[PDB]
Amino acid sequence: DQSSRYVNLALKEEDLIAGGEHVLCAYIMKPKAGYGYVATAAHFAAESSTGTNVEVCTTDDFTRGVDALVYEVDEARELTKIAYPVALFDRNITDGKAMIASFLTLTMGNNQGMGDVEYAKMHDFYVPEAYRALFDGPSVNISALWKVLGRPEVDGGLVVGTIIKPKLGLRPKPFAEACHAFWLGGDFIKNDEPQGNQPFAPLRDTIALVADAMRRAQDETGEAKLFSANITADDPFEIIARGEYVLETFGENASHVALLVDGYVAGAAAITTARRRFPDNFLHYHRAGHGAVTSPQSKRGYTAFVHCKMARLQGASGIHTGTMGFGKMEGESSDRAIAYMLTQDEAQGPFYRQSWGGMKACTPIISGGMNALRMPGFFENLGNANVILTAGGGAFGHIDGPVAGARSLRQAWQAWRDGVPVLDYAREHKELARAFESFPGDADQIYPGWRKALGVED
Amino acid sequence: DQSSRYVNLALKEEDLIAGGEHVLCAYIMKPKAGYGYVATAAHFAAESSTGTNVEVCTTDDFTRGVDALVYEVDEARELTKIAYPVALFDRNITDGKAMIASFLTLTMGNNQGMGDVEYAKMHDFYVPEAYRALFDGPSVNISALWKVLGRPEVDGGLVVGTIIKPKLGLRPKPFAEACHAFWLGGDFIKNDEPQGNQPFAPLRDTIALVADAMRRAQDETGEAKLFSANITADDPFEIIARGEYVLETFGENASHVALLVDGYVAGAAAITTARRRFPDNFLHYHRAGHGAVTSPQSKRGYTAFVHCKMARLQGASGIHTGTMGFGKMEGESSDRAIAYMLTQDEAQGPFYRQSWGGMKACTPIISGGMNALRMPGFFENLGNANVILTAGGGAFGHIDGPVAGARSLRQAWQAWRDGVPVLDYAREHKELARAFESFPGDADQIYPGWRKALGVEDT
Ligand SMILES: O=C(COP(=O)(O)O)[C@H](O)[C@H](O)COP(=O)(O)O
Ligand SMILES: O=C(COP(=O)(O)O)[C@H](O)[C@H](O)COP(=O)(O)O
Ligand SMILES: [Mg+2]
Ligand SMILES: [Mg+2]
Repeated sequence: DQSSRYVNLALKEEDLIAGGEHVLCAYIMKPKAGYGYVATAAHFAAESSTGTNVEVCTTDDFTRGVDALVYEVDEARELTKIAYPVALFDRNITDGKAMIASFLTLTMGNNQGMGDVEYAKMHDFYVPEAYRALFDGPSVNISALWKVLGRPEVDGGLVVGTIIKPKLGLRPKPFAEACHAFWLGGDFIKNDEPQGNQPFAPLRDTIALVADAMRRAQDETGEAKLFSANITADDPFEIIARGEYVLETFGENASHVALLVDGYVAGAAAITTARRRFPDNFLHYHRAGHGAVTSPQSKRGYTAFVHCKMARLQGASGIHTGTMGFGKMEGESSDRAIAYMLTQDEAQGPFYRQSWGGMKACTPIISGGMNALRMPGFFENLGNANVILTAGGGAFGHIDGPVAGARSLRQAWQAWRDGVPVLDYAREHKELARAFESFPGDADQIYPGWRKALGVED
Repeated sequence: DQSSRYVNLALKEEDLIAGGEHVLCAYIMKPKAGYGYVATAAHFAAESSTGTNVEVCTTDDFTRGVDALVYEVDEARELTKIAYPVALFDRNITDGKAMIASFLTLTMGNNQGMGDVEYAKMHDFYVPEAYRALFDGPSVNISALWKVLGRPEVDGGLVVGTIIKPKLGLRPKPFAEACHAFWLGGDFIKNDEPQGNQPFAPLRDTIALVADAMRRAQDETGEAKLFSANITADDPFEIIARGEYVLETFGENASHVALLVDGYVAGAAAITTARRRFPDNFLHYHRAGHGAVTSPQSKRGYTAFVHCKMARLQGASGIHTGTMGFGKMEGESSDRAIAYMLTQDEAQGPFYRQSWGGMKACTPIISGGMNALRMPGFFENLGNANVILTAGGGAFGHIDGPVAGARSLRQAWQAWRDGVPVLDYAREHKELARAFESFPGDADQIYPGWRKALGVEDT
């Protein structure tokens, strides 16, 4: 059974890329107990391409041309790469452009539950030039945010943010005054994933009061501020009535708002509403239950790599990354390339080198309780400091709390940009130097015998 | 974080159910090793509700009466059951309605990655009368489809259909041509999931031709044909534009066009577009890729039960429920269980009972095929026959060609309905008689002694 039509292991991998007619894919799939690797590969190509359940030829002439082909396999590492003709893709009748829906439908649809396949995790795709340019892409990225913070649009550095504690629980005013309280030291305020229009903290009235406390905090600080308004809806016209609300209530302050969409749990149409309708605004892609299917444990679906890479194409200005709250204490691996794939114009994915031809970076939105002492070092490995940061541990960790934690963090960046070594810079700006007094065991190994040098104990 | 405050192991479940201010959720959650069960559940209860990472506040002190509780655990069986107050769920600034997206961020959220939990899968949800009442609901079902086939709205029966095969290839006349010819047996066609505008076979023509083909078949048969057209796009305005091209091209027989949206690979806003812009047509929700969560090789997400229950609330006209397709010792994501939650105004799930308060229903959309002879035994374990059968002409494997298959299997349901044992029907209806010849494998064993009484000679 199943074929020898959907396999051609002689096709050169590079000759394919260069030709530019196919989208390639790279999965780790182990067939259920008993089945052939090849037969299982071609089945899966078959269930993602053309079908024709059992038997014969049917009308024929071209079905047998636009056939997805398996061009390479490793049974031992469990490596299937499948090459999908570009004609199979589905473009709008509206404006002729690609749609992630289809890319997903084909490459990880009825594939994820099908026949002789027992787990299949897509680990990387390659898009040709005739298909890459049908894609939307980010409209904006941290440059329009640097641009609002009066920084230089090329290498502007780090935006310091927070998520207001608590998550849910704050009435409008207190909410609005806990927004005040951090704009006074940091530049960005988020809105946790769920906040919108609860009965006990309505959207209309909270967003009026935040807009306000934006103006007072701008005023006392001289410095511009940035807010992310969660406009996640099911109905795509509430999504619009939220965003149009929020942006016209911010008035003149409208450029300072970033639109939050949790595009994992509402779908590529919440996100394609945000973008397409508000292309000017920063489309913050908060994730969520990305772990249903992207966790290392789940052996089916796709990896985080693939979640972020698709995002660039959809058109997300920024997307969460870095996963801390534990996460290191044994050596880890290979989702480092998330970074250069999101921002560089030509990079090496895990199987394929991608080329985005002038298609805008989407920025790493970083998270965790990484405090200003850990940071100097993270900006070195990555190499630049061009990411939005959202904290909890570094802000709330500092002993003088909120405004100071935030101040210690913009202070750990300057030291890095300006080439001056943290320990020294500690000496001058209290906030930074009290960052070391804040997180002790983090102090004594990053910056050994800091004590003597900072002005205290030995 | 904590334990305390986020635990009230003493809150009786039915007290929680009787009042109705809380959404109840059931999960199969196992802590990573060293971690200590109730503590961890509290820490799950906090990452899905109020947060409260210590000295952070609601200053006046205490506004934790919007705090999600742990009301039950069974450490061995890994059962974490949680209570979500209702004020937490996001409503809408324009109409008042709740949203599956909110529902979905408060439960199906950031617990799906949390570092001190190895997995957690939702098994069921209770969704009360004040929250359930804010929520789309199906605005039509199998009964709008039945009313155009020319049948009664109540206890009204089986709609049979196919999937055009091959799934992709065929430039436009061939795909039209393949529709018409199936439209001489069967009722309903749907394009496969990857179909819209492939350059080789484009929506604009490919749909005009389909509509042309529709009227050829409804001349020559006297009876009505249904089409389920795939109008799935990333952009709502595209979703709508495709969608209004189809109902205007099909025009005079625009009420026979079901609307297909791929529901997993495009989320809720894709579903919500059709649901509200085309309230008037079948919203077919075809669940592609669900497998990544639901398929039981996966321990994180929701199950097929949960995926179909909330798709009801949202507004699918009919969803591809599955197939009975089993053997021996049941449970482990039942076709009956689900079916019963999607149709029945007051069903029971694996933990909770729910009272849909006058919704409407989302028709199970069964797929596989138990040809002619096996069918009425499908209809028995169910207890009705009001679904749609989409089959791979496996179900329509017939000496006479798949024209007699769709009629053979249509015949088996008329038979069941009216209720005169399949066999006495086969003398009377040929494709049924011949439906036996095609299937000696069942049509002997599954339908008793037919040789003597029916269809001819041979051994
Ligand atoms: O709840 C938080 C808090 O921690 P923090 O203080 O770092 O904001 C965040 O919303 C996500 O957990 C992290 O986002 P990501 O999806 O990028 O991991
Ligand atoms: O392409 C097919 C194979 O068809 P068949 O099963 O008839 O051979 C099916 O339509 C869907 O993949 C499953 O749909 P469902 O939600 O009903 O499982
Ligand atoms: Mg959060
Ligand atoms: Mg199908």
